[PDB]
Amino acid sequence: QCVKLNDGHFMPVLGFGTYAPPEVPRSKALEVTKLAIEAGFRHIDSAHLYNNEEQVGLAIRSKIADGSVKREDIFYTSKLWSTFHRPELVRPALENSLKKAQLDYVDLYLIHSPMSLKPGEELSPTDENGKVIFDIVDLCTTWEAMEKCKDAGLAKSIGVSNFNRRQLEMILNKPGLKYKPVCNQVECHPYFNRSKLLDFCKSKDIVLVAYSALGSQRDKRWVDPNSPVLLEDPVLCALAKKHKRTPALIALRYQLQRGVVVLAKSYNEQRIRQNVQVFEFQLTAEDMKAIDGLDRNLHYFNSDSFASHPNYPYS
Ligand SMILES: NC(=O)c1ccc[n+]([C@@H]2O[C@H](COP(=O)([O-])OP(=O)(O)OC[C@H]3O[C@@H](n4cnc5c(N)ncnc54)[C@H](OP(=O)(O)O)[C@@H]3O)[C@@H](O)[C@H]2O)c1
Ligand SMILES: O=C(O)c1cccc(S(=O)(=O)N2CCc3ccccc3C2)c1
Repeated sequence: QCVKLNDGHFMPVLGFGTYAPPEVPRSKALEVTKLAIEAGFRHIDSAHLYNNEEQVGLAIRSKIADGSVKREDIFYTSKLWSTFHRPELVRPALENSLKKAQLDYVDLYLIHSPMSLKPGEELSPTDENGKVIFDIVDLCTTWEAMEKCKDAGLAKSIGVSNFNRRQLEMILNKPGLKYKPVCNQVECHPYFNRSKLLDFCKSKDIVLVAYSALGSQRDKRWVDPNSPVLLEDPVLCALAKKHKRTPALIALRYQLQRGVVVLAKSYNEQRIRQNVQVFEFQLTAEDMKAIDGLDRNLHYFNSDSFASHPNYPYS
């Protein structure tokens, strides 16, 4: 249950989302990541940003040590945080991610966001007032440093996240390009289905990986809590009842049937296990059309600061 990437590697089509907000104790990532592997997840999505690479890495190691899986059966992703875009910072950031997870390699390393931030030790540098401080970096040079990380074998594959079509074209048309990104990891669910970007990615043999495929964690730091709750949608709920499944499973199956690799975050043992049931049923062509019709140009992620970033991907 994987897709072949444009570099010859293979990515499992269902991935586990490991992000939890800062209020969650760190020991939780370790617990739930083991649970996810135990349920059947083989793709595990982490990032510098998430401040959990130690614990995710330890969960991976634990399931290798206990005999359940081999290193090569797990697809582990991490990501370069936006304070580390300047090229000289990229390999050391990857090496630090590796040290924390205690892995020799990541299966995938992504540029987390095109919205470069001021370098330093803070995740979210802010000035005098409360304002997040931006940087300016030619992301083509960040990409070249990513290429070097694949060539050294530290990342098997390299890709990007939160890129729009123009930003993907920039890399695709870089003079001297060595490796195309294998994927673009983006917000994608039935209220923001990205069909036009999906078609573009497919035209270039770039996989679209969906985040917030279940409608996001709706944390009020990023998401308006009066936005509509994806999983309460009436159409997804009628489909769930028809198939004897749940709205979440309908949302995840949708993505698989359109050629999207889909992530699913849950820190609940029963929901983690429910989500692997996505492989157990199929939606009809008419089911897919109905879900297609939910699209409403809604990105849950919203930030007045980021909206002013020159590399803001939403316009
Ligand atoms: N590249 C980026 O910028 C970026 C952005 C966002 C996300 N991501 C990645 O994508 C992963 C997932 O996206 P996300 O964090 O926004 O969460 P999500 O997958 O959209 O999940 C949203 C909420 O759905 C709930 N849930 C999960 N399975 C369910 C089910 N079977 N039935 C009812 N509810 C269910 C979870 O709550 P519970 O824990 O209570 O189950 C979760 O908090 C992240 O963890 C991260 O790895 C990347
Ligand atoms: O990787 C994630 O799980 C995640 C969680 C919280 C924030 C971010 S972020 O700061 O990288 N960023 C995602 C892209 C985006 C787009 C529009 C508005 C806000 C954000 C936040 C990413």
